[PDB]
Amino acid sequence: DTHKVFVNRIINMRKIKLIGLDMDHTLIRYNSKNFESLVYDLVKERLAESFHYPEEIKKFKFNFDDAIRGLVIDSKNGNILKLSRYGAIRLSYHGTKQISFSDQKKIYRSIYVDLGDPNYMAIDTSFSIAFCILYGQLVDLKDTNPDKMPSYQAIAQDVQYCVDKVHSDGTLKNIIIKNLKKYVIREKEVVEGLKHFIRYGKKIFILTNSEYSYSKLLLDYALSPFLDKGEHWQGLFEFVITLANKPRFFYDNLRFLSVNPENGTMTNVHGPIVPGVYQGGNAKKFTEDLGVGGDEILYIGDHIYGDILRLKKDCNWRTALVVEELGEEIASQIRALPIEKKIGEAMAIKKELEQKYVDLCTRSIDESSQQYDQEIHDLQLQISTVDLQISRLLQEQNSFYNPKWERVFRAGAEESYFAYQVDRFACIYMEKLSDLLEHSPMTYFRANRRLLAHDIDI
Amino acid sequence: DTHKVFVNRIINMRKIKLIGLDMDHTLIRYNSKNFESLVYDLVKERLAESFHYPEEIKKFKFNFDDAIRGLVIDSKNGNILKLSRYGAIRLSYHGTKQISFSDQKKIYRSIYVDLGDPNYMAIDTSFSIAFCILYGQLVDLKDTNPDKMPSYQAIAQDVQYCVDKVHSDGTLKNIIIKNLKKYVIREKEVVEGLKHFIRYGKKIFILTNSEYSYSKLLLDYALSPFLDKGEHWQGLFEFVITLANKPRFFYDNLRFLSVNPENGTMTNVHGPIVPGVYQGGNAKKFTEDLGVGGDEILYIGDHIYGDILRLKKDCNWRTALVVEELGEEIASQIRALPIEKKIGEAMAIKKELEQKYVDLCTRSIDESSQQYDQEIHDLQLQISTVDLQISRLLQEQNSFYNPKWERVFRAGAEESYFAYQVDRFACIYMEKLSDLLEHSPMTYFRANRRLLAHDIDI
Amino acid sequence: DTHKVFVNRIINMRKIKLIGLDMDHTLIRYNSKNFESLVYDLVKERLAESFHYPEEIKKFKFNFDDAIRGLVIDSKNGNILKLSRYGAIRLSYHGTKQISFSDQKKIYRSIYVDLGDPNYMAIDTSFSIAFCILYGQLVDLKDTNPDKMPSYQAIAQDVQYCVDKVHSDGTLKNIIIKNLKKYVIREKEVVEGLKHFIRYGKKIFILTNSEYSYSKLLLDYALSPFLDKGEHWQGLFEFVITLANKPRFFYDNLRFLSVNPENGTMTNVHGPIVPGVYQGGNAKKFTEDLGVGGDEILYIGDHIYGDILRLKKDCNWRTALVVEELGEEIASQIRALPIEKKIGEAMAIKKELEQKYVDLCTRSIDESSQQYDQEIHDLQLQISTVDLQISRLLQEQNSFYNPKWERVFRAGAEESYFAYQVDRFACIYMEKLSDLLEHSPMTYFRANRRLLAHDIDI
Amino acid sequence: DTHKVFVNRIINMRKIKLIGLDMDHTLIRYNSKNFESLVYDLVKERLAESFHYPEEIKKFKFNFDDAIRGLVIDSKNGNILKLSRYGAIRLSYHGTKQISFSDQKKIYRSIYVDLGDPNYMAIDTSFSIAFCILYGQLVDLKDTNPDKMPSYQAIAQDVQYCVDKVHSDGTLKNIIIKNLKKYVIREKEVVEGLKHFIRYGKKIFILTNSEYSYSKLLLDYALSPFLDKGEHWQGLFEFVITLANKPRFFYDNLRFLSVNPENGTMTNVHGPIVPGVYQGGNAKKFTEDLGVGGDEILYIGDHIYGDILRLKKDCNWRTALVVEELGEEIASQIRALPIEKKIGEAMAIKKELEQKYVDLCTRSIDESSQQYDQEIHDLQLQISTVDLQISRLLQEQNSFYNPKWERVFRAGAEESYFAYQVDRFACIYMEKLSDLLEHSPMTYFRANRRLLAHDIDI
Repeated sequence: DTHKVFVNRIINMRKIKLIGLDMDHTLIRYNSKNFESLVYDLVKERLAESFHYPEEIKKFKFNFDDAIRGLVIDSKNGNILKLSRYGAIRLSYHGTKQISFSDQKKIYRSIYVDLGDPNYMAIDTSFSIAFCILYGQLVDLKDTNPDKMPSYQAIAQDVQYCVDKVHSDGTLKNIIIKNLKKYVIREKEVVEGLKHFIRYGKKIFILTNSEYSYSKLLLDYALSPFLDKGEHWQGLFEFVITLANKPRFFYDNLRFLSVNPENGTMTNVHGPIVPGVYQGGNAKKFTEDLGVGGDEILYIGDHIYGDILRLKKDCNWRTALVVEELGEEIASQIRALPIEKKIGEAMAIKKELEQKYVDLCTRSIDESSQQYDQEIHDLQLQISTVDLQISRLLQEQNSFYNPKWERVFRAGAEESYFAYQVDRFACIYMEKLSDLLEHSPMTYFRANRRLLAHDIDI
Repeated sequence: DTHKVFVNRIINMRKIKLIGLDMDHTLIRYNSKNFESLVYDLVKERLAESFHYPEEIKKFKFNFDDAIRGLVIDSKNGNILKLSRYGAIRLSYHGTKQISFSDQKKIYRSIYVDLGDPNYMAIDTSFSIAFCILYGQLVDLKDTNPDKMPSYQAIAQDVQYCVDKVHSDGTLKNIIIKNLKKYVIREKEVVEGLKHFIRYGKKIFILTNSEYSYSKLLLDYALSPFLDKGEHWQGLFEFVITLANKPRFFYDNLRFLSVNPENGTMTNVHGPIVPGVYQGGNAKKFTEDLGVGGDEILYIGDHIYGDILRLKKDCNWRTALVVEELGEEIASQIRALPIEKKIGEAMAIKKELEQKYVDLCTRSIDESSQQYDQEIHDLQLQISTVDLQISRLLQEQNSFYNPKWERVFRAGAEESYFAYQVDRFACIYMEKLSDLLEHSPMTYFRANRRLLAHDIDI
Repeated sequence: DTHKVFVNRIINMRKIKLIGLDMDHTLIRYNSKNFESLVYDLVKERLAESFHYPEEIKKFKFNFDDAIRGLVIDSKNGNILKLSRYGAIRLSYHGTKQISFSDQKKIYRSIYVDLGDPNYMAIDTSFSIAFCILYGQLVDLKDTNPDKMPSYQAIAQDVQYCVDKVHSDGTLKNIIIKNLKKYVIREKEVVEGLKHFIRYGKKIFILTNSEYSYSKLLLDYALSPFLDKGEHWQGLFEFVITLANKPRFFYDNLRFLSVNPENGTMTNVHGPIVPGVYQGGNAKKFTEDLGVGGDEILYIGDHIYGDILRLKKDCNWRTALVVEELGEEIASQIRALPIEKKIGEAMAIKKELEQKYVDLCTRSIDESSQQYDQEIHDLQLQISTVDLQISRLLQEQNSFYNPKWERVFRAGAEESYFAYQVDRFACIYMEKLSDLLEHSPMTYFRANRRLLAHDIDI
Repeated sequence: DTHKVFVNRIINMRKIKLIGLDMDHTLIRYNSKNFESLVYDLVKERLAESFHYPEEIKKFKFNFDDAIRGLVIDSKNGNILKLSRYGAIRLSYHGTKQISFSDQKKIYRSIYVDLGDPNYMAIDTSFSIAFCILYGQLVDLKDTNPDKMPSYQAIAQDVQYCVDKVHSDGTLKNIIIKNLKKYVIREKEVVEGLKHFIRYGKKIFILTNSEYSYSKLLLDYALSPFLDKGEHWQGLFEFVITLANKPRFFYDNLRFLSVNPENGTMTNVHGPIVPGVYQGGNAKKFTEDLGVGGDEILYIGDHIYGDILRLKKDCNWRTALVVEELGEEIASQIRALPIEKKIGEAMAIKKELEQKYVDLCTRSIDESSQQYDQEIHDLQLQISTVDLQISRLLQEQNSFYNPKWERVFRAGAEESYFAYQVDRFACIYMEKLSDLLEHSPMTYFRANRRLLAHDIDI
């Protein structure tokens, strides 16, 4: 609404003794439109280079609006669909052309789907958008000459491989590191917030999925500029884990490696870790060595990037999420505020106009028998009129959001699959890290009561 | 709240052409306290009869309040626990003695659990309460002399077998059929409601898990009394499926059997079914033969009794649920209405009293440095006072609910696991079938908008 | 070899008190070539009738040799492949055109596959052959105009549905019942064998997946003719279960129904079953009521028709299998007996010719250094000659078996996936039921010792 | 038998361009009796130290014969059992006291088990024996005072944790490194064999799960002594991977780290790996960088140590296994050679003595009717006599093997679960690595034909 930190589960900032931050996308903000466009290009490129896809793909035009965050795709049928909170298909596309409610139903023999079925891709990653947009064009081309390109599920895997390789390959980090200004966006409020929480005995640490050599470059560029004379960015973090292999870092058991800030060389760890630079590791050992409880640790990330059930049951420490798209969602809803009120009132006028439609319709066969024959036919059109207006209003309201997929947190009336992932995974969430740091490091974040249908409100 | 039908998903009663009713517990109401007590006795009996459990169990006193609906038990550790909407253990018991947050955490190595792990029993059945209460006493005895009784998971299976046998055995149906007055509770409103929906071209049908011979006895006793001269209860239902094997009836493919209302004898079906009595069957064939769409069929039951995912994805027709316990929940909340307001106001007084605690606490080290040393120590006690009151108030509020497990739909602040099952499984739910029939058979049930944390309310 | 009953696990016929027989294909033999051709036609027909597949399929010519028993198909890629004992792909086909070792490897990223992956169909049914042959042609047509036909996995499901419907539909049973002479093959030895085992206190019972009305027709035609005056076929069986729903009949819990031999009408069972006609049921209750142990019951079937693990762990009574194709396998091996000896000797001649190739090859660099340069080049061709002969011989040996898939029990040198299913599922197996009855009903079937590689033979 | 290398699947040593060796237990032999005893002690110790188990365990006497390789234990019931090739329980123990066939059957409701059920531990590790022996004593103590020790499955996990910690802790490696003579056993034949294969263009590499610092110590001690002047052990290996994290090393994607042989420090890899010391890694990248095919790589290990299906389907390169216990198995069978012949002949004498028992038994009711009443009663005792002898002989034969669990590769008549794991996982296997190196590095290992029951032998 009009706040900065949205709460899902209670969390006392006074009890938190350490805060973990995902360097990329959480601690260091990026230009979503550019970063995505870059990955899309690199991947679109590598495909026709190491997989020899048809050259036509080289001429694929990227459109950022072609996809929205939180979409799910099934590599089997080469489809992309917006799922509801319970897996119900709100709207689907095969490639780029929408699928009729009819064809969808006949295809999935149900309005629901089974995310347990690995044939679907429901993981929240920082490259979903690009992936979705590309995969869409990549299936259209496939439908044309299906003999030249692999199968729908094959393409999906290939794209995933490229997206993956380009990330560990070095291709991506290089293009950006040599353009820190087109891709990364800075803000002093972040360095100020960190300093604020530090002044409260709170120890900050970061865990990235990038090499130290590269991390030292981004951090320096994105932080140093805002420090005072004599200060160093490395004095902001008590710990910094590089090539953390984030997903598994939380629930796995991969070993740590002490990193020499100077050379960059490393040596195996033979005891409890201590303030400094490390590589790899796992949350279990980290929490242990620091002599604290998981509930005394809060980690903030940009994308779930994994299975919520295992992440929450196997890790044990508090988790928050920063959702960038939240900026546009809130903005669009505020913009549609007036249109919302209009459908609302138009609705009430249709509700009582219908409430009376039955009152005199039941009476027509509950006490009498044929008397209002023309009476009902009067409200029957008087309702088809107001309902026609509501149709148009709902249409205007759509113009305020992504025309192809509507809003991110909504799957029609109910919340979207992504809205559910956030609710389950993050106890707290906001548009950008800065919002959280803006508050008092000793704030007690409470949640608003849900209130069930059978509950009485006061 | 102050309504009869609670809505979870939109459903237009004008589009529904057929309504299915679960005979036992939905169409025919029972005395939960008695019916449960009976099953508990029969099962407690059969155990020491076919399994030779220690005679001590014969002296087990049944207490209806020892369990609440929607609990989950893990046969492995012989524990019973109240799970939240996302599997977090709100409170657990090993046998009958509560488990400390500490011991729970060390036992489950997490505050969450994996319902996918078959070692847990999370199915909503009409015998859960009794089962829970018995299983509890059955583990206490086990802990005493663990050499005489099977393992925790063994006991669980045994109990399930007895509960099952006693149901198909005939033991249960007989005790009740010979006491239709101690166990079953009647109400003319039901027969009136049925007649009402029938007068609107709506075809009602029922599917029970009992033999016809027995069904004809309950129906006659529970319905006939309220009909007019010349009327027969069999004229209320277009179809009646006996020994439907409910769970699988919806998603399986078991074949139908035409039943002769007179003899009770049967013959295989060799074509589309037609109005009358049948046995077994499956929803797929039933929907087909009637030439209608699944969405044009509404089935109302008393307990989910199965896996929600498969039931909803594999069946396809609308489903509502009647939750009896809802009567006491609403009643208790209304009773605690005044106490609720008190913690509420006591909270606001603690909120701003804390809001100012930081305002002058941060200032103590944000602009100054040691000046309000005694100032803060004044509000620190003034807050420990109001918080102490809130503690007592929350205590009084508990007295209004089941002392051992709190409310059914709540797992602390958030909804309970059962509240989630209802939300996902039923588009509509109410305390008793009668509530639904009280409305207009051409009612359009709409749901209230959820509203997310980041949503702005008008 | 030269025996009738092949043993996999020890079984004492003196301990067996009851023998169960699968009516179709086990007790009553059929003309595999015709029965398959019929199903193929019916299914090929229904598709273009209820699914509207392209009319071209109506002109599909059936070839019985296009498939062999025990093949596996993956509905995903529309492929059919012959798996080894451990899931290694011995040879694969996409539609009808073989796949190169190279393309196979790149497609499955391994020479093995995961039968746990439901995308594969590895169930041994009595319609696999036809299904395979049709599915092959059904994918070829698909590749031509992929826009008109469903997806590879869709087609597979459709075919399965038709194969299924045509079986419960009545279409199949009717064509045959009106041609018992073109489809069914009789033999008095069966009626004599039954009478023989009966004379030894052994109770025979049958469980079919067909209606009684139809069973009474086949049994009468296939048995009565061989009885003596005053005898009746119904006097051969102590029990006869109809519409047994075989697969689940063994491990499920479906209830029994007493069947009136005259009318055909039925009534629910309210106690232990007794000699006579029943419908449905489950092995658990059957074994119980008869007061015997599972190990005292032997069931003989024609196809595994299910999951071996569950069938063997959840059922508990002895199981044998009758494999019709065994007739041609043995026949072909005997026919290739002489060719086998030739590759064998040609092998020994290549073995020692190679044994000496290294002896003088290692010596060329183990004690000396370049001396037999031309010496080795002499045996190098003398080996490429004998190896060329062996190549041709192996070629001649193939002509003795199915040219497209080789033998049923072999996947190259090692046994085939099907050979493994038989080994695990049946303790005893033979070409036809008659073979078993030919032996003494009090025979003790022993198995030959396996003998491991590191074992010393005497 | 009388050979050194036992073959399961064909493998041409001429095609193999690289051979991987597991350093511990494969390349460097150990004193199984001592190494196990050590682990048992360390683990028995750590338990009462970090888990505070009852001090009584400190007095537990280790017995090496209490367990045999290839056993399976189910943490749930705290049982240890010897499974057959298909999961059938040949013999089980709850703690230390055997379980009757009767109690076993009632406990597992079947003679089979489901290894897919994670409640079982079926992984072949180098610490199974010790683990089994300890776990047994650890459940006996539990049964005494079940209130002091965790649950059966808890204990199992604890033991696994200690076994694991003690391995990564350093506790184990230290005790041994300071006693390389009590634990490790050397043999020059190994260094000679390596040199032999190297002289044939074959590149050897090793991958251990230990740190380099420690590896350099064992290798030097176990190899250097056998080299010629000027030679170094590091000249025997083209590659050496340390802390390979073996299990996942084959199918995972963990990254490599170049290791500085001198300092021991490391640096991330930014290109194809090259001859030298590395840490971590994965088979996929390794095979790629070397520009060879998986089938051109052979890895020899001491224990499967993982899931065979994933290891074989996800890795792709050839695998052999060295089974130490094979030394005693072969030895014992040779020792029982004469006793074997005796039961064999005693069997034949019982076979024909039974063959004639039926011949004159059937005749007693196949042509006559009561005539040999006393005749049969003569052979009935003459058979109970020879069968009594066979009973004693089988008894003498057992004395030649582990009295508690019989042989490792046998589960009664058929092969054991472990025999199956070897057959499926290793294409080749032998008692010790040395055996393989004794052969010509350009040997073509062929397998003996299996031969099915219905096969005719020449």
